[PDB]
Amino acid sequence: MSKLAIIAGDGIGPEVTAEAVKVLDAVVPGVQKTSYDLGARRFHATGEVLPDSVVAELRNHDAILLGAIGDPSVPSGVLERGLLLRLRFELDHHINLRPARLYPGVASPLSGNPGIDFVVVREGTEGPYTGNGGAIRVGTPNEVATEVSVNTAFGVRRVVADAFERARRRRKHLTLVHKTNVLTFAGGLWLRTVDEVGECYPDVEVAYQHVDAATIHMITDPGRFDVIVTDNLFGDIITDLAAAVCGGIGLAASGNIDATRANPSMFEPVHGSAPDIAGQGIADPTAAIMSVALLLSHLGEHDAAARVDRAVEAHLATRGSERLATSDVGERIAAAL
Amino acid sequence: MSKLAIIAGDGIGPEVTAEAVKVLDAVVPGVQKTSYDLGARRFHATGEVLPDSVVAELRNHDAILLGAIGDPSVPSGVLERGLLLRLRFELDHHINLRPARLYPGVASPLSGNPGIDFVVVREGTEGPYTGNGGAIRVGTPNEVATEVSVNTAFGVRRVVADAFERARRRRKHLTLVHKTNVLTFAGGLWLRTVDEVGECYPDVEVAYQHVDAATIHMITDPGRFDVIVTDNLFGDIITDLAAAVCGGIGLAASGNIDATRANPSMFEPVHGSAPDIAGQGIADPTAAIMSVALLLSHLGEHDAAARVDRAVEAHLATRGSERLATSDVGERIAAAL
Repeated sequence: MSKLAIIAGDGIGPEVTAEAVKVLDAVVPGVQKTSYDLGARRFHATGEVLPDSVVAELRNHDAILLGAIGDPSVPSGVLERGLLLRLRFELDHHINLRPARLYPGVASPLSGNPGIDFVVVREGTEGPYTGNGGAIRVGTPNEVATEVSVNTAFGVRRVVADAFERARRRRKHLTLVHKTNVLTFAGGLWLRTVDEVGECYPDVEVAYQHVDAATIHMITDPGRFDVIVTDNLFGDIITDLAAAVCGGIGLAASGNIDATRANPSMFEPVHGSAPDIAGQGIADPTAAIMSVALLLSHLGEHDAAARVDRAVEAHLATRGSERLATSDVGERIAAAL
Repeated sequence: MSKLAIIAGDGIGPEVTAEAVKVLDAVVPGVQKTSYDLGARRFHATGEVLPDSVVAELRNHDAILLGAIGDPSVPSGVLERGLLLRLRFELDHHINLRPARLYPGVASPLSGNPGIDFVVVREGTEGPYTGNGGAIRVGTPNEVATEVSVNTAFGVRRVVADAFERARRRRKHLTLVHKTNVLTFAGGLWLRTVDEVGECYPDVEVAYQHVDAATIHMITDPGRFDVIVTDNLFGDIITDLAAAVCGGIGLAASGNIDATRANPSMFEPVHGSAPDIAGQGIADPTAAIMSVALLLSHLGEHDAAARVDRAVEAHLATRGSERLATSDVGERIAAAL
């Protein structure tokens, strides 16, 4: 590891992040941690969302651990577009890594406890999630609104390369998910890029599914997936579907990765700030701790990451339906390290 | 009176349509039926996909019943674009109606057989699945590919108006599903339109969900939906998810509706032509028959539609696990009318 920027953020972010940090401290001692109040606290204190110079400080660290951002006290989208999206674009988090594993101790909403262990690699910096478009004649029967998705060989190849790498390290199956029959230009780019990068991974079996079909298979046959690669919009949907079939976004972790390592990558539990339960010591820190494993793995701390993975699995396997405070979960996971 | 165009189409289409037509005639005797030979068959014999002359003939009908279209022997996208999409566009099928009900007797891939009874109303004739965009520098690291989604007040309000009418006739709950935080222009148009049309429906409770959150809810809490309204792209994903949790696409029907009634609306089973089981009398005609119920209800034949619904439900509740031939299901349903 070495230098960690911590953005515990809002709501339940601080309490879960505290546990995640405790776990990180217990598996890799001697980490320099810099804590940032970014999100609602900083926004109320200073009016600042993601000050240019904050991005600059964040670059000084090996990685970022984020809790959650969002509070009903801050005006709509201010933090989401100005903090979270911006960080992702500024730090070139082109890889959104979203593992979906159904652990012993976690109920799936699917019938009959299938083994599920896949990872979604979602393109994170292009497509229509970027804000490109416009409207005319707004608020009239004549309104026309356009949304433009920009896709690039540059963006796509990076994410595809990363997904193949991950497939190679896993069960050597990659599923491209897109909608090539109807998004013919973006889909054509995705397909060809998968094929082309595929030439370097003859050991990786490649499948293609339309996103609607993939959605079905996530529900009926989620064990068919090893690594899924997809674009920003479809990945947004299917990573949430993945989390749901694996017991929910409350047990999902996310990596926002600059594979070039030029910028620090960021890791966070998928869940939001849940302001309604903020600071009650109710929130489950499991996902935030799981995001620490992701962070460790990204940084090459494979044994440390393995330790956290094991400790998480241990906690999920015996928690049963016990009401456990946030610090109790952290204690349980820490004890299994 | 009632004039019906029948596009039995390819593969299993003929067989299931025969049963659908058997059920039609049993409930509404006076139906002028014209058969149309469109799909792989026509394409091979004549080279024609959807001549303008044929569309004109189809316009002379009160509704269109379609089996299934497409075959491995036809080049990719040629029937989907030149027949199916073209029919959708030319006949102004701006509403795609996709009921999702889990029937007694049908296994859901979800745990604990949850109550599921919703309808998705999906915008049909705009958005990105129209073909809009392009690419430059293809096949190089400089490739840039764009996809453009055009959304209009004209198109959106039609779909939204229809959704509200459906929610009023149902459980008076409408969920708009979009992604307004990042598709800001199309999103704002959908939000504002639902709000504005909603003014005429104070009886309808309106909820909004991002598509990612809605897909989580389709699997964890599908009972929360009554009517869903969404755009073409998102509807394409969620209708497939909906079919899956309701026991599969093999049991889903679809309405492609011009709600102004200027053109005939079209009704079909959601399933494809399944050429591998064609003419074998294996194909389950249930969905084709459910599509007839939608057709009839669209045409104002509410009693006849109710009779079909009851007969289909009776069939699904008592079929059990025994392998039924096509005409068997057909007769099982027809007898229960």
